[PDB]
Amino acid sequence: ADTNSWKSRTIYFALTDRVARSASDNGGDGCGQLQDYCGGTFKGLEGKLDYIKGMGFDAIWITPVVQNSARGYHGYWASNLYATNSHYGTSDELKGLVNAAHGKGIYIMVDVVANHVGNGPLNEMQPAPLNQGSSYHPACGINYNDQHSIETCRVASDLPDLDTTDPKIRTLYKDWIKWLMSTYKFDGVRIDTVKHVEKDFWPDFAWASGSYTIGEVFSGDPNYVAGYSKLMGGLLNYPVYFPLNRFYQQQNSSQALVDMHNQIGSLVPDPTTLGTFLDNHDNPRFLSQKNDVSLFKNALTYVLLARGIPIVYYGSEQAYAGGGDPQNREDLWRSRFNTNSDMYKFFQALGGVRKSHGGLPGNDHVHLFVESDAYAWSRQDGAVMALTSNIGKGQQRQFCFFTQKNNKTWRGIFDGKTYTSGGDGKLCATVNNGEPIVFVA
Ligand SMILES: C[C@H]1O[C@H](O[C@H]2[C@H](O)[C@@H](O)[C@@H](O[C@H]3[C@H](O)[C@@H](O)[C@H](O)O[C@@H]3CO)O[C@@H]2CO)[C@H](O)[C@@H](O)[C@@H]1N[C@H]1C=C(CO)[C@@H](O[C@H]2O[C@H](CO)[C@@H](O[C@H]3O[C@H](C)[C@@H](N[C@H]4C=C(CO)[C@@H](O)[C@H](O)[C@H]4O)[C@H](O)[C@H]3O)[C@H](O)[C@H]2O)[C@H](O)[C@H]1O
Ligand SMILES: OC[C@H]1O[C@H](O[C@H]2[C@H](O)[C@@H](O)[C@@H](O)O[C@@H]2CO)[C@H](O)[C@@H](O)[C@@H]1O
Ligand SMILES: [Ca+2]
Repeated sequence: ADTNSWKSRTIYFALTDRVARSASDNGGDGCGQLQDYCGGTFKGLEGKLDYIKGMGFDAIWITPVVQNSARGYHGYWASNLYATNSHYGTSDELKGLVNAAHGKGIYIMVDVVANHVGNGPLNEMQPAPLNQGSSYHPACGINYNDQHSIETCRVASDLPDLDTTDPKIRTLYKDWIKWLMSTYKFDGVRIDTVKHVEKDFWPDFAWASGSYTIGEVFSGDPNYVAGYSKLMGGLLNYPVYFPLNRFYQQQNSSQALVDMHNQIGSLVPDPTTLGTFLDNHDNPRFLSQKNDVSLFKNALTYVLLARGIPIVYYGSEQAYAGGGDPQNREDLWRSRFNTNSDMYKFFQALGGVRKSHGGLPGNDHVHLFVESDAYAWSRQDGAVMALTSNIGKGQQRQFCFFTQKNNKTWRGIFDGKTYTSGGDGKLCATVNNGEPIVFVA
């Protein structure tokens, strides 16, 4: 599917090894060693498509699917591009997962790596010429202040860095992504390690995909990130990630979030193609950093209802709180896939708002109220409106703001209350327990 189709999607980002063990997995004692395979499978994820859909997601980003070197539970350590990772299942089981998702109106986005291979023996790498030393840069330690180093040095000391300027390597990866997409029928691609490969590799690779591509450029600098924005369909919104977290963890005002939202939006071709996220598999979970479910809900209100494509990290809906990798990659079966959890029902409510408004694909995010401790905005000409704050659990405040809609009525989706703006479009609302208020006409 094309960029335009993805703009209205809502993405659940899952580690395949960490969702479900089988079609019959309805929960169990968790996985003890999070640095090793926990036993999630394609067939297990297939049995959880209803669980995912029931919160309002209509797309799943899965970690890489290719055969990996030892202990590559996360998929990022390729050893054979043209074989599936047997720990998750066979090729036919991967097709069955995708086909099951398509039958339920769900897109599958596949994560891919072109920068590097795994840490297994060179002589087991496939296909040719990946088993030749000459296919790689000599090993060097990355200096993140030097772009040459970022591109030619190793992302980790044991992960050989491909010589991506070699025409033979460029054709290997183009032919491979075309085969992958044709064979398995994926709807989109997440491109790992984009800043680690020279820019002129990317357009041909992205176009070979045949679908929307979203790139990972791990940087808070919006100028740097936006320099990749014309090479692929969208980018992960790392620039917003930083001040998003600083506001909702009570570290800074909302002004830096609004500033960065405006700045990155102005620098890319189409800010509706950016992927908005609060946490992921490479950073501690929100609740590890700030143990306050009210603040998490406020932050997630931005993720779900701001401009851009929301990307929610699996386990958020069970209030997971693990810290740095691998502790942020807890299995989901320990939670027993509780569809009555507080966070599950929260995601389900915001998913219903998105569904009733077309998946909110517009470039129509109007800042309404921007203060030390509060942020409100609307979408769709005032049809949907969010008031968020960083006051925290157990706190009450009144916030009054101009809605730009005269004499208009909304319903609070959480509290059921009727909210009416005045003749001047001014609305006052009182936040309770630090919880966000979402308003729908
Ligand atoms: C992970 C991420 O790293 C890089 O991001 C950098 C970024 O480029 C930097 O600029 C900087 O970011 C700055 C930012 O620019 C600023 O604007 C902001 O203000 O501050 C931030 C933070 O300073 O830092 C980040 C993070 O370092 C890449 O650019 C990015 O693409 C990466 N994300 C991708 C990439 C990969 C690789 O495909 C995936 O990671 C996977 O592979 C790693 C490496 O194997 C694995 O790591 C875990 O397992 C390792 C084995 C373990 N290391 C142990 C092994 C040793 C010997 O072998 C010991 O030497 C070592 O001490 C041991 O700990 C790792 O610690 C452990 O994390 C991942 O699990 C695996 O997933 C990413 O997932 C993918 O999204
Ligand atoms: O509630 C204060 C103020 O917030 C908003 O103004 C933003 C503006 O939209 C941003 O572009 C940037 O300039 O930050 C301003 C706040 O410092 C509302 O737009 C405005 O109506 C309201 O009074
Ligand atoms: Ca490289």
